[PDB]
Amino acid sequence: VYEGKAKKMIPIDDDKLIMEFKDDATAFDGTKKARFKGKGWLNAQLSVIFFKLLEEHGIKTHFIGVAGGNRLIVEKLDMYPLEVVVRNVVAGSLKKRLPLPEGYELPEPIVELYYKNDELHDPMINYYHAKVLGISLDEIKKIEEIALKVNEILKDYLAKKGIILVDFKLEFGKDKNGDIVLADEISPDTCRFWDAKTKRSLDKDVFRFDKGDLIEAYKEIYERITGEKPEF
Amino acid sequence: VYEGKAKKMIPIDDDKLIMEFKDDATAFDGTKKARFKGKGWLNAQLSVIFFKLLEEHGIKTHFIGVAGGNRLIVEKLDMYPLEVVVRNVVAGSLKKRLPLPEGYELPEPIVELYYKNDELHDPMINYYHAKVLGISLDEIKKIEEIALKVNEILKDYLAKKGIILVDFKLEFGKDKNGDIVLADEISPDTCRFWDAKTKRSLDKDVFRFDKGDLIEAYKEIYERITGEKPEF
Ligand SMILES: Nc1ncnc2c1ncn2[C@@H]1O[C@H](COP(=O)(O)OP(=O)(O)OP(=O)(O)O)[C@@H](O)[C@H]1O
Ligand SMILES: Nc1ncnc2c1ncn2[C@@H]1O[C@H](COP(=O)(O)OP(=O)(O)OP(=O)(O)O)[C@@H](O)[C@H]1O
Ligand SMILES: Cc1cn([C@H]2C[C@H](O)[C@@H](COP(=O)(O)OP(=O)(O)O)O2)c(=O)[nH]c1=O
Ligand SMILES: Cc1cn([C@H]2C[C@H](O)[C@@H](COP(=O)(O)OP(=O)(O)O)O2)c(=O)[nH]c1=O
Repeated sequence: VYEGKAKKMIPIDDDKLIMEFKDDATAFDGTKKARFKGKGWLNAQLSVIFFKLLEEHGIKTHFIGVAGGNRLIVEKLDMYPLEVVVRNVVAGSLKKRLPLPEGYELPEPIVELYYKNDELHDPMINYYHAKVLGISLDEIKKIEEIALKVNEILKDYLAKKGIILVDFKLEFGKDKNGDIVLADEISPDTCRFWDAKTKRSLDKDVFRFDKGDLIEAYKEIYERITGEKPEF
Repeated sequence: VYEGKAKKMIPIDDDKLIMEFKDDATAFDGTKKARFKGKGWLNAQLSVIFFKLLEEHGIKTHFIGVAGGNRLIVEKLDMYPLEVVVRNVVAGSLKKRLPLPEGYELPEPIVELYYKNDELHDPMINYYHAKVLGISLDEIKKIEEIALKVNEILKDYLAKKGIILVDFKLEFGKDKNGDIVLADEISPDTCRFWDAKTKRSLDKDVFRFDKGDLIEAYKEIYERITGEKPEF
């Protein structure tokens, strides 16, 4: 059993674990905390929907099944210590790296690699740093190739629903065959979603910058995507 | 005429400029300042020596000639807005990016790209950011290829003189033929040099962290390399 900031990971046998989504939200290196009743359920459901879409499109993911409510059954992987960020529209930390305004449409997607390390506060890295960390160029290239394919699929699917995929974060691990498998979660916690018409945030930015009601925003995402009201 | 933090750039015609090295030193985003009589002369002389060595090895540089003392004649270029850092041994900012100690010998060199932008304080970037900045992948790859070749040459040459090239920064621009040309300076200001036996700094780190006498350290570098005492 491993209890993280937003999810719990419970071993089953040797091949699989339980990913349980909690109601907890954190931001700014965990210096901002709150709980949102039903956030876990929403993030679980939405992950399932995204993983199923991606699987239909030939993306290898850790998704195996659901275990009732906020719990997914997933394949255990040897995790890469990376957060892989894909960006279509300028927002968040990109504003400190490029002198471009919020909402600027990028000429092509940006991929950023962040080294998962709490003591160093998850610094950005490049391919050379990754190699020193034991991640080969070949591996990095496959990882970015998948992230960019995931981007296209989610972007297209979401645009047909009036949602702009601004940016998002993925994580990856290796399976026993040494294949690169998409892992962790895909939710309004780990993506920026803007309404196409109004350009307002329907994601964790609502909590990060106090823009209104997180649950309302997450429900709206769930409703726009499924065409149904969240039953919980 | 452009007066920078450590050097002055004076136009000649349309093809060339004067690079004048000043006695000024700055560090920590220019929050630490001092002047060292003779530093300009040392950095000029050492740049000349490095540019000549690199030219003999088939590296295209902006070096044209000397204009007496602290002044070099160099080719005017369309500058890339980059600082290109090559690292052999862990030091400086790399310690905040990888959990490795000062002096750790890297399994292979690291290349880091920093976007030259004072308002953003020169953030690290990757190939994708560079593209948005108008620098093609092809260009980035040629730039890194040159930096890594420069590394090998300087590393080998300096090791034969009992000096460890820990890391260093280069800058590049395009000439009228669209060729990538090595620019700016190569000095104890822009490199880490450690004595092979004692591992002590013979570079700007002496000023950054008050490790003794900058001029003495820079003289020692000049003496170890030329086999002669600095005449000024
Ligand atoms: N298929 C998988 N196999 C093994 N581990 C996984 C898998 N998917 C996700 N994980 C890891 O399980 C954890 C999920 O919990 P959570 O999101 O709360 O992480 P955290 O503890 O907050 O932060 P971190 O784990 O990044 O330090 C993360 O460490 C994630 O990388
Ligand atoms: N061959 C060249 N052609 C045109 N410009 C050059 C050439 N070589 C160096 N430069 C530029 O000239 C300037 C040298 O002066 P200096 O080192 O004092 O820069 P700075 O003003 O302190 O900092 P920066 O210029 O990076 O903001 C730098 O801007 C450098 O990029
Ligand atoms: C680096 C990182 C990004 N992300 C997601 C949130 C955003 O949708 C996108 C880019 O985030 P970014 O703008 O880099 O950081 P911040 O969340 O501090 O503004 O990736 C995470 O969920 N976790 C992370 O650790
Ligand atoms: C980024 C940068 C590096 N360098 C040189 C100094 C070091 O020899 C090497 C790596 O520096 P780095 O460790 O990144 O930064 P700091 O100088 O703040 O410790 O590159 C510069 O001269 N100017 C620069 O703007």
